[PDB]
Amino acid sequence: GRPEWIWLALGTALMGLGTLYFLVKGMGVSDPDAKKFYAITTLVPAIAFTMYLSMLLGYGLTMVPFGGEQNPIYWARYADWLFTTPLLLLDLALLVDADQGTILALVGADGIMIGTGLVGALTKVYSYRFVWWAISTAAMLYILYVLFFGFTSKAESMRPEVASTFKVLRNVTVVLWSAYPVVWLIGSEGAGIVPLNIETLLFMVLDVSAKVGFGLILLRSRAIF
Repeated sequence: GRPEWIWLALGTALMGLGTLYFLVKGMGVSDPDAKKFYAITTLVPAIAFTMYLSMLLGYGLTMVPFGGEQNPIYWARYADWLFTTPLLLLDLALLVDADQGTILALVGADGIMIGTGLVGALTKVYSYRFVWWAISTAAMLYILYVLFFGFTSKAESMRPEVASTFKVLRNVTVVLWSAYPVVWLIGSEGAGIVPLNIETLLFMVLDVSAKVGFGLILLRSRAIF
């Protein structure tokens, strides 16, 4: 009935298989530091899995009146990201052994980003929706600057395999995360230039790469030990 459901179903399966794979790999791991990475990384697709399912079944979908129409908004996305994007940042902060002050600034900045993004996704006045997008984006740029400049300087002083892995995860995070505000701006949450089935596909490729793909690079490395 909804042409995007195939992508919602496919995303649900990949988040599901992702969790299963990490669950397997994580069994037997005794190193306390490594447990921390496996716990975080497995929980991310597990959370994503339940939100993709709530979108597949219609629970995570709501109509917001703006622009004189009734626009569909998959609000479960934001429930997902609210909990998953901090965890993905905590994965990086552990890799470079970041200060608590830095981690707090990141988590808080990430909360603002997803928080204001949700407010924008739900704002009924069209113009204001973009005020919130700008604020959310400004939060995002702060994170990308901490990751790109702050954490890269800290990883340079650590073991080569850590720095090598961080540099890869960093580049993936920068490119992937920077795409989300663009999709929002052209998809249903913004100007509707892109149909919802394509928007759903794009977010699904992004969510998989940033989660499952992110986790495969980190857990395949010897840096977590």
